[PDB]
Amino acid sequence: IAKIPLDIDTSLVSDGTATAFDPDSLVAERFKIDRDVPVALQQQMSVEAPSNADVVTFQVGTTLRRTDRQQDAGLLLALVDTVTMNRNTAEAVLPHEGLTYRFPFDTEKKTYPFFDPIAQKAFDANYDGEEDVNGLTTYRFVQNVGYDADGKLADPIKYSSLYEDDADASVTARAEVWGVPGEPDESITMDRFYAASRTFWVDPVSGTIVKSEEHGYQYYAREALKPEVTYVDFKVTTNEESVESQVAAASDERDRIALWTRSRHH
Repeated sequence: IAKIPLDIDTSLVSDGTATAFDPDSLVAERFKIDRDVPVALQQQMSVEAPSNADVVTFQVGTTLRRTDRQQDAGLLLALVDTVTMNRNTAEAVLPHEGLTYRFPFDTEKKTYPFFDPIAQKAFDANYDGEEDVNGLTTYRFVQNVGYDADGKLADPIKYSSLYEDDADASVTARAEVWGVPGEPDESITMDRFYAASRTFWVDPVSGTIVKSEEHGYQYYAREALKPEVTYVDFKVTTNEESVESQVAAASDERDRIALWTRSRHH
């Protein structure tokens, strides 16, 4: 019965650490990889047209940046995603499928298909137990993309040049520039791959994802299962202020759902 509201406008930040290619070393003598770098992953979500009684469209801008740099520097990743979803089920109507940014109302202790926009497919978000988050009893879900349930790199996504985003899907450079073994001035072509793992903490009543943990791994390799050079390898978790903001938003949605449900009954 409940519907996703049309006034969603959120800005959520997840802090963590990464190993990443320094964008400013692109034309240097060697590709520079910075290790154990502090990062912040920011997600801006707003409602856009088409949105009506049946559907809601969300435009989501995601950026990853170094936090030991001022605002004009340390820019690592920047992605935009747009999805139209059913307001009652949160399922998608690039073509998306399943859940994308929210879980359904009255979320159950079961598996849900959860879209990964880089993999361009839904992967299972498996129920993993209950957990308290700031006084709210949440359901935990775990999703693996390119990793099998045992956490082993198994089917990482190979980037297409059409959807390579900010970095080339295929890169040719000297072994010396890549920093890998090779013959003198050997030329090596590597392809970029992607694998990720995420945990979601969900309010079962509103379906709001109040907290998330995300591990994203992008790397260059000649063979998918033998990574050679990291492009970005990050692990982030929703920060305390953003968790508080989502817990407050979920609580306000629960209060409105409760008011409407009680009015429909006696």
